[PDB]
Amino acid sequence: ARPGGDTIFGKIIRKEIPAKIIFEDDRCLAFHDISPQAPTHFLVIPKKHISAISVAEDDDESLLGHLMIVGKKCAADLGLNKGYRMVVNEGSDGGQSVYHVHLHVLGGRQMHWPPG
Amino acid sequence: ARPGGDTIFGKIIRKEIPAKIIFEDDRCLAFHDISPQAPTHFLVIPKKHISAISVAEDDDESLLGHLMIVGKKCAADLGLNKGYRMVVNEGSDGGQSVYHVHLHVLGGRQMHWPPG
Ligand SMILES: C[As](C)(=O)[O-]
Repeated sequence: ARPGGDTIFGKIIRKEIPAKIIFEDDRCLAFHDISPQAPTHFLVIPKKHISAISVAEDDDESLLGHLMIVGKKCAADLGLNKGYRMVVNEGSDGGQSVYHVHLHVLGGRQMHWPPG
Repeated sequence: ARPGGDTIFGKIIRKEIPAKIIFEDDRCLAFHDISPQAPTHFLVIPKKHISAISVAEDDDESLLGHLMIVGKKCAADLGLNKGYRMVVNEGSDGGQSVYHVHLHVLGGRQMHWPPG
């Protein structure tokens, strides 16, 4: 139980591997996605290991909302004036991919509907 | 100003328009979207009128987390045990359809990448 958990996200948090870090505070970390689906695609993750949104606790409320505030602030810092889409994925149907909560922020192009 | 605001979502919050309500507390409402893009497709909106995520105050961090906590409990009470996708749309490039903050929860099918 190392601080930041046992996923590849734990390695980014403990600075064991480099990443394109846009923002860091004592609660979270935001960085550019390796496989960008939009001219701007970044991730906001908590430093606390929550394996899935499905198992977040009621008192993680503040932390989850902070991810969104940091997502919206980083979107403004990067010049996303025409808008953006935020995404949280759970499980197989969601395409969660990694067992650590993350918020996607995408913009720089028109996003379409449905959202996949 | 009136309780819940001057959008279509205000009318829902004051029970002027019908919605099938999944969940209600003093801070938010969850109900089925009437243009569903998945076998399950519901919204969680704050009872407080924030026009868009891009104009959310740091005073709104707790409420934003609350939307995602109620989002994941509703998904579980509706039986989305294979997963789901949570979306917030900001502005023109994000396809924001209503100027009142809303969380989409979609499930009951495989969601694809990219998410629009
Ligand atoms: C009917 As809608 C709020 O999913 O654009």
